Amino acid sequence: PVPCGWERVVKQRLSGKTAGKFDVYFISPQGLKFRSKRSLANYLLKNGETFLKPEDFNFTVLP
DNA sequence: GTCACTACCGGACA
DNA sequence: GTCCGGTAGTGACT
Repeated sequence: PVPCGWERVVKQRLSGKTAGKFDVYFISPQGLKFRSKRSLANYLLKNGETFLKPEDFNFTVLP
């Protein structure tokens, strides 16, 4: 599927020599756009890790 | 070498 | 944000 919080966009070319071809790109949770597997792989090298802390979870109900 | 194809990314657009 | 084209790379080959 699509990794959590990420978005996948699919498009099809409609004119010119490349009509009918498809373009795919991804949007990260922070809104960074990747048009290629190469630029995304490069980004993932150092940025693919995600961490969690207790403070990220709310166990309380307000008034 | 040519052909067919896939992938990346430049850059036009006002 | 919208959109296509030019180039590089790969691999099979009458």
